[PDB]
Amino acid sequence: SEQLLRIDDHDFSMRPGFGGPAIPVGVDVQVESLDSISEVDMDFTMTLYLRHYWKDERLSFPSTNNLSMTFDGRLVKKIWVPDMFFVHSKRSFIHDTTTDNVMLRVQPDGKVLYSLRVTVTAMCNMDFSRFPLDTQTCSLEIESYAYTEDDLMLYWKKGNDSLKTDERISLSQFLIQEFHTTTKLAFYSSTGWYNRLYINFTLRRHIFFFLLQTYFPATLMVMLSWVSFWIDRRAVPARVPLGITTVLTMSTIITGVNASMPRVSYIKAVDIYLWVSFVFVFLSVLEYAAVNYLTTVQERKEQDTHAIDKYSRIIFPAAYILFNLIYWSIFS
Amino acid sequence: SEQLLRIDDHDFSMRPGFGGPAIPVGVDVQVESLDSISEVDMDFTMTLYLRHYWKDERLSFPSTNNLSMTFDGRLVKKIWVPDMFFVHSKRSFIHDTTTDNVMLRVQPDGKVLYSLRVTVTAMCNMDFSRFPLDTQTCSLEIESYAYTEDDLMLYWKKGNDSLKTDERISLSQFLIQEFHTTTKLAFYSSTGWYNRLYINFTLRRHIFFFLLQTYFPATLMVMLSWVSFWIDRRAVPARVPLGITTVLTMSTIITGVNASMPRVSYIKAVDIYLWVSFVFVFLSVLEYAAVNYLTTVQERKEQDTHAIDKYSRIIFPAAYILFNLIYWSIFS
Amino acid sequence: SEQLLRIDDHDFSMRPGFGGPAIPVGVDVQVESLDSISEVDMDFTMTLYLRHYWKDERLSFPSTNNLSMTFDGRLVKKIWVPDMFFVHSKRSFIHDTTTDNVMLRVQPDGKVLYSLRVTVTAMCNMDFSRFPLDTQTCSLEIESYAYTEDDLMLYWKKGNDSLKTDERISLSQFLIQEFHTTTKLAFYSSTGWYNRLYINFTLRRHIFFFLLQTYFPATLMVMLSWVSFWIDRRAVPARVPLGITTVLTMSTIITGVNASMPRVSYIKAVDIYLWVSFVFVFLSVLEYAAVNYLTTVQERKEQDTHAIDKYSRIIFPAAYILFNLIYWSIFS
Amino acid sequence: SEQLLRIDDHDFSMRPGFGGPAIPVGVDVQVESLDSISEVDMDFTMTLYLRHYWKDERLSFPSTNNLSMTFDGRLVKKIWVPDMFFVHSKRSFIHDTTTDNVMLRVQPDGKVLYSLRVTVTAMCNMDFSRFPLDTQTCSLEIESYAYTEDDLMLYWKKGNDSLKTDERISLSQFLIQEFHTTTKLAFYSSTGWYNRLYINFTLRRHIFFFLLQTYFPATLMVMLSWVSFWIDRRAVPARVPLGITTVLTMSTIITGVNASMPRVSYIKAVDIYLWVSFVFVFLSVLEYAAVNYLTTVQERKEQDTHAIDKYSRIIFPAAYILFNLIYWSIFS
Amino acid sequence: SEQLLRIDDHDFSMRPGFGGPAIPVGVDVQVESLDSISEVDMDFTMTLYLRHYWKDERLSFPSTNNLSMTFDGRLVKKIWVPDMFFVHSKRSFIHDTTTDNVMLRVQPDGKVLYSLRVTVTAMCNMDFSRFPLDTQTCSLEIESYAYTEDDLMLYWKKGNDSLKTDERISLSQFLIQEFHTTTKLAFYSSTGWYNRLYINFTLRRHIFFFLLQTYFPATLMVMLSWVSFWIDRRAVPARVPLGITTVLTMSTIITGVNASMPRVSYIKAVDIYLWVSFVFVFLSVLEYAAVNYLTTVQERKEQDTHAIDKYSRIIFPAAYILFNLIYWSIFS
Ligand SMILES: CCCCCCCC
Ligand SMILES: CCCCCCCC
Ligand SMILES: CCCCCCCC
Ligand SMILES: CCCCCCCC
Ligand SMILES: CCCCCCCC
Ligand SMILES: CCCCCCCC
Ligand SMILES: CCCCCCCC
Ligand SMILES: CCCCCCCC
Ligand SMILES: CCCCCCCC
Ligand SMILES: CCCCCCCC
Ligand SMILES: CCCCCCCC
Ligand SMILES: CCCCCCCC
Ligand SMILES: CCCCCCCC
Ligand SMILES: CCCCCCCC
Ligand SMILES: CCCCCCCC
Ligand SMILES: CCCCCCCC
Ligand SMILES: CCCCCCCC
Ligand SMILES: CCCCCCCC
Ligand SMILES: CCCCCCCC
Ligand SMILES: CCCCCCCC
Ligand SMILES: NC[C@@H](O)CC(=O)O
Ligand SMILES: NC[C@@H](O)CC(=O)O
Ligand SMILES: NC[C@@H](O)CC(=O)O
Ligand SMILES: NC[C@@H](O)CC(=O)O
Ligand SMILES: NC[C@@H](O)CC(=O)O
Ligand SMILES: CCCCCC
Ligand SMILES: CCCCCC
Ligand SMILES: CCCCCC
Ligand SMILES: CCCCCC
Ligand SMILES: CCCCCC
Ligand SMILES: CCCCCC
Ligand SMILES: [Cl-]
Repeated sequence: SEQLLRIDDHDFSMRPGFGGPAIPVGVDVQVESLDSISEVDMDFTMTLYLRHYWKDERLSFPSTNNLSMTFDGRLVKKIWVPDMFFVHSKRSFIHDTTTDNVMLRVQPDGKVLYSLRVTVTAMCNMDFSRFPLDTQTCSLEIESYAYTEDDLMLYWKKGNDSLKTDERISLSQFLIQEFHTTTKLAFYSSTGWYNRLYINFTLRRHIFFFLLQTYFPATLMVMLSWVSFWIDRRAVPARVPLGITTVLTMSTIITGVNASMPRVSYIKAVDIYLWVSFVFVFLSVLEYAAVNYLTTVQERKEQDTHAIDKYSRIIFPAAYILFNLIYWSIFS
Repeated sequence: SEQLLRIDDHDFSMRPGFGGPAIPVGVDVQVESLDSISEVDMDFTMTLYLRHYWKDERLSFPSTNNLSMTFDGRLVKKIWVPDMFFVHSKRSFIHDTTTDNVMLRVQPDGKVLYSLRVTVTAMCNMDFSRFPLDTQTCSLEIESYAYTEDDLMLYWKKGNDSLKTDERISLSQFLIQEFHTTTKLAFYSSTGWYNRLYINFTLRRHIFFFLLQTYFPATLMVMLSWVSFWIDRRAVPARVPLGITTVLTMSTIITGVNASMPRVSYIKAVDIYLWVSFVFVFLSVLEYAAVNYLTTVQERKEQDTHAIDKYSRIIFPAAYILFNLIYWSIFS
Repeated sequence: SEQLLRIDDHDFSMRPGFGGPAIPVGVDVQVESLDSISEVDMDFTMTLYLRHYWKDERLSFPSTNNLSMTFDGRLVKKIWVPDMFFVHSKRSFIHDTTTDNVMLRVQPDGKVLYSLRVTVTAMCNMDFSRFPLDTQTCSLEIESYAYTEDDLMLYWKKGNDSLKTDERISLSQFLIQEFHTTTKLAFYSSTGWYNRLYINFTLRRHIFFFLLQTYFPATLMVMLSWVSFWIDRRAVPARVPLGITTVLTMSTIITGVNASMPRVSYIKAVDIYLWVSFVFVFLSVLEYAAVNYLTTVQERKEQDTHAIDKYSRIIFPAAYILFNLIYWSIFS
Repeated sequence: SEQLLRIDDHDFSMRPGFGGPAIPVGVDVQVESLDSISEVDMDFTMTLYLRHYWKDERLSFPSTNNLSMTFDGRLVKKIWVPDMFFVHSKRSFIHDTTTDNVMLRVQPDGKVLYSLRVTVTAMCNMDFSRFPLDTQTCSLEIESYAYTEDDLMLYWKKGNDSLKTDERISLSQFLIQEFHTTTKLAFYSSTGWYNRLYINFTLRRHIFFFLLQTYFPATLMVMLSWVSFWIDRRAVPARVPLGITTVLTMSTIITGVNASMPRVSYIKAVDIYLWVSFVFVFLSVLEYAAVNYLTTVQERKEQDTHAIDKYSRIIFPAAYILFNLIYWSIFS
Repeated sequence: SEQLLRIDDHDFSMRPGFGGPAIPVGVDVQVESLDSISEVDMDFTMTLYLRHYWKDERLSFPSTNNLSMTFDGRLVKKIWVPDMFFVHSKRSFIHDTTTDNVMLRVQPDGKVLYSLRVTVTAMCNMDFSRFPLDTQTCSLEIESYAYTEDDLMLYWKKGNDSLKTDERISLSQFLIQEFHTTTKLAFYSSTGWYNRLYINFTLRRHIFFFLLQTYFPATLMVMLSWVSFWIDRRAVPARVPLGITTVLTMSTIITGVNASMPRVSYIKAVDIYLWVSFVFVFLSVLEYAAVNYLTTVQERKEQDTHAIDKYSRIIFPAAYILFNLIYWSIFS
């Protein structure tokens, strides 16, 4: 094998066909798993198989079998091999247990297949201002490092059919949909033009979990705060603790929701809901102070429900309804 | 030794017997420990010994002893060795202190034994919708990377007896049961067919700890909320703070249970319990407002227990009982 | 190629032109992304491309094409290459998947271009005493390790135009502004003088998020504490729980704000706001004790609003206003 | 030196004396520090020096000095060296700054000394059911990887005197006592018999810190709940809030103790204490409801302390005392 | 250069002058930064430059220039170099981007200078029983690994002037003071005597931040608890909730201070303050129960301030004052 190929009779720092046109190289990918997601750092981790095809007649051998052979890794450092890399990546590695996950098959003609197994972490810019009703889209990019479109030609081996995805892929916090591929040509100011391949996909959440954990308790709190309009205004020590305890409860809920968020420092769509229900509960406590002050001054002036109570009984819910209509018209 | 074997007289990029049938290779495993589990990331970590057997007559030597020899590691890179790898793995390594944990024994015939010590992290899809009453099953998969069933034949060396497990294995959060092995043949669309080996096992939790930490306090809270049906309706400042303080207490408990969960964003079987006891406590606070409003309007109209109290005293517990029956009929 | 260049006919431990003047070396940078920031550890992480230019006539070759060639990495360890390093850095590495991200281009003259892809973590001293109204500025420094200004001359290749920045750069907690470059000469007491290059930039926060999360609820709490001046002093069991519950609420808010801060142990500008509103709420609770004690002793002496109430109704808000004026005059 | 020893005249893949009996190899250890402990993962980290002694007459040299020489590391890969490894370990490494921490001394006879500096993480099964009154014992195990008791003989160089421990060893959460060594022979089903060395030690906690942080406040809470037996039963709005506020306080304490525990999911000895004091506080709140209901029905029937109060004043503390006696008889 | 020095004509496994006396080697250090501190693990991280000087006439070359040359790294593995290491260290490394941060300068005589750039984590035993009023001192130790005082002599190159410290060094949680150096001779029982160098320094905190965050709110709580001595004893429903709410508030504060401490399990000087103010608040709640019981029994016996109130008004503060005097006499 090491003899079948005239390894010492050629020069492999030289791309196959240095001189005239660019070498065609064709790519095939199969995704094994998506491993983790960070919302704070804005990135994701994926593990896949990567395959390459090309022809190099320096590697042809005399056999009659019309069938391929096999090598692994050691030969990659003797021969010439392409040099793809992952664009917009934070870290990556190739697996090496119990030996290097690298495969090499060569036919009599010198046609070649070359394959690896890798894990990549790759950046994805996200926007959380519609949280928890956001949708995100991410991508993985592949490019040649050293050779430009005048020396190497990059393309998907079988067009739209060059991506395969494993059956058992899932996340404990997301739903994954819409895998597909595309291409684009890209330019560097000090080095030139290159071809680039993409893999795209889309993410969404489970909205009912967030509904019950956040929107439901605050609504029950705002509804608890309307009870005070139906209690006798003469019962001061039963109308005064109620409001302030309700404020305490709502502040506890809001604090509890703040101590578990992914810690991204700009205003999002649930913060608005929570702070508006805080303001409603606060107004309910101003109302009864108005009523008490007026009843007391009347008592002093002289020496039945109050108008403000029987008006609040109507006004407060209608305005909560009006707020909910507008809010869900804006975030749908 | 390096001379006993004609190392320079052979070609080891070539599998033993390249040409005709596939080489038989036989595997034996002993598990040392399970090291950690992640419920958020859905994976586990294990450490084991791995052993291989095969015959290669390029390694035979003239001795009369009918007994094996020993080598370590350096020789593995001179001779031909198989290339197994762990399927659906996130990371792994071989230990190297104070030197490489690799052993090699060869007999006069050329029969070989080869062994390593490794640690692997490996994915396991879990479903937590019955939490804390869930059960999970995981597995470790082993496969050849480079050679197909037409070049290498993979099997357990001794059938069901090829797995051994250490005596002192345990986790601080789980109970481990039912180790066993099996096999399956698997197919890749661009490379072909391979043999694969499995090791399976099962996990369970301690249910009484979760019972006391979560289900018990909420039940005592719902039972505390029924006390208010037996207090005099004329005692407004002693019936009004009770309910709202009880709501405060229950919200504190629920928040405390949310700040320690493994953070998996979909609805599970304990969330339902907690939110239904929240709704019961909320209804208890609506009840006394009904009673107060009615007594007040009667006082105004004119100028003994109330029916609603003596009806609630019966209705509320029966419905809590009915909820518990249905809930534990569904989750058993 | 390895032959075109007389590799074995020269000595590369020797800088080009050892002897007379210093070699000119010129630098070009393109920033890909800012990856993370730590406020506790005072540092940041960046990923970029780095490019070098120089001439070495040991690498010239006879060709007529007036056009460059290509190599990658392996050649870097055969020839002489500069040795820049990142000053005030905690950690860094060069990417190596699927092979080393290193490029090398040589023209017939022996002019050279050399480029890498790296990730660096680099220290930045920050001062948080104006938090959340702080502004920070950071920088990345580049220097030669081994050769002084008498052997190597470091400069930007194109002056102000030698820095390029990617379009899609962002952080989930900051706004980035004002990239520019400069230079400075620097001195080591036991080794001598060197040239150094800088890249500078500036950071700011989103102030409205911090406003709503911190300053707003405490203000509503201080305003809730003024309600007690308008309730009848004869209603002791409705004036005594109010203050103490309000204290409870404010302490809960402050504790909630302390359990999420970046944990830097010196006094900052929001702590002052929070503790002054604590002191206001505390004084409101001392006030009514004064009023109760005086009314009781008058009752005992003998056997209408009180002056202190109708004075507090004016004094407390004016002093809160006066505090806000001074505070926002100091932090603007 | 490299010449003094006839390196190229011998074969070092071959253990000294391959053939007849087993080589004696003798071990000496000095512990520098214990570095960290994990209670969740059940393991510890230690750093030490390790020393070996043996004789190999392939390394003898003609000198008259009767005194040893020195080498470092590079020679270890030319000659034959033993292959010990740490049994039941999760990770380890050898230090390499500013070069490899390896020492080698050889005398004229061929006697050898060989020493390293390493850090190891090693598993320790712990049982926390007596927490905070638990005691744990851990150990570090040392074994040959490749050679059995028929090829290598492992023993402590000086018996009980072969372990030394540094003066300045401590942990910020434990007290360390009782270092000693021992040996045992161990068996592998597919490879055979080996010798193994042990180092053992013991751990304990500071019990008074846990006492004040956990047992003290709950006791004061249970004692606060007995005050309600001495207040007038006619004071409903002063007897009804007291109990429920006390329940709130105790639930806050318990939640605070749950949010800081090492997160091991089975019932331990402090959980029992806390939940029994919860049940006592709950019964105190049922008591006064009984008393109120009875007084009210008597008032209705007709139209002085109550017996239940003056009985509870005696019964509740005695039963708390009886619980404490039994509890501290069981956990001592 | 590689020729100027007769590399192949000498033996470098042999220290310069093997035989007679010990080689003098002299050390110079410059500290770049202190990077982080762990109070739980008791250690710190530092980054510095390290320099060595010695003479070796195997490296002399014929030149007339009386001036030094330069090499980098590759030569270190051809020639003989010392072998210093950091004593009591947990981890360390040498920086290697964009190449190895190693410098080598040789003069015609064979005098040598050798320098590196490293980061070290190093243990420091701390005692927190005076927290937050503690002071700590730490050190970094440097020693030869392989050679004893009979083969190598270690000393500071310029005495007290051999340490330089960067201008821009700081921590976000500490103040750093008092850098200085010293030396000591040290002994190993199985290997012998060595020289060791030290760098020492001192740390302190910001005490006013801890004062306002911890001591201030508890004091205001103890002062709030004295208000109850001035309210009318006839106002039961206004004297009974006050104490218990105050207890709730103080327990919340203490829990909040426990959920952010560096988690070191022994009693410290702030714990005492907090638990004594807890006991004061608890006694204030026992007091009014005494007063109520006595007034009630007098009412029953028959059918103005109470003595206990007008005595407590004096006794409680004086004892708080007396506690503060003693406490701050003990911790100063
Ligand atoms: C499935 C639970 C839905 C809760 C909706 C609450 C809207 C305020
Ligand atoms: C919001 C509570 C209103 C209760 C009205 C009851 C009328 C029967
Ligand atoms: C960007 C608008 C924020 C509005 C916040 C309102 C809070 C009551
Ligand atoms: C928000 C309710 C206002 C009610 C005003 C009533 C004036 C008589
Ligand atoms: C062993 C404790 C069991 C608690 C059961 C509580 C069910 C509500
Ligand atoms: C998927 C059904 C959720 C029901 C939640 C009910 C909460 C009261
Ligand atoms: C859930 C209790 C309802 C009671 C209704 C009583 C109507 C008289
Ligand atoms: C957009 C919200 C602003 C809130 C300002 C609060 C100032 C106390
Ligand atoms: C701070 C509340 C004052 C209420 C006054 C109402 C006068 C109509
Ligand atoms: C450095 C001045 C701090 C002032 C704190 C005041 C808290 C009421
Ligand atoms: C801070 C308010 C003081 C009011 C004093 C009134 C004296 C009659
Ligand atoms: C040193 C404090 C001891 C506290 C004991 C409390 C027992 C309930
Ligand atoms: C538990 C409090 C009892 C108080 C009794 C006081 C008798 C003088
Ligand atoms: C294993 C016995 C647990 C008992 C728990 C009792 C809680 C009140
Ligand atoms: C739920 C408390 C009921 C109390 C009834 C007592 C009858 C003696
Ligand atoms: C636990 C106290 C029970 C008291 C019963 C009294 C019956 C008259
Ligand atoms: C600068 C604030 C000092 C606070 C001192 C509090 C002492 C109890
Ligand atoms: C601790 C509050 C005492 C108030 C006394 C007021 C005397 C005018
Ligand atoms: C070591 C003495 C501890 C004293 C604790 C006192 C708590 C009230
Ligand atoms: C701690 C205050 C004690 C007061 C005792 C008064 C006895 C008449
Ligand atoms: N294809 C990536 C190259 O352009 C790298 C660089 O920017 O120099
Ligand atoms: N056995 C694994 C191989 O099929 C790898 C690949 O997918 O190319
Ligand atoms: N340019 C950095 C050199 O001065 C390194 C050192 O301080 O020795
Ligand atoms: N001494 C350890 C060996 O037995 C390794 C193995 O289990 O193969
Ligand atoms: N100078 C350190 C040496 O003594 C290492 C050892 O303890 O063997
Ligand atoms: C917040 C409600 C105020 C009503 C004044 C009449
Ligand atoms: C929630 C109970 C309402 C009862 C109305 C009669
Ligand atoms: C804190 C207010 C005190 C007023 C005394 C007249
Ligand atoms: C929980 C105490 C009940 C007493 C009934 C007489
Ligand atoms: C009044 C009796 C009290 C008994 C306490 C043990
Ligand atoms: C705790 C104070 C008790 C006073 C008894 C007279
Ligand atoms: Cl009342």
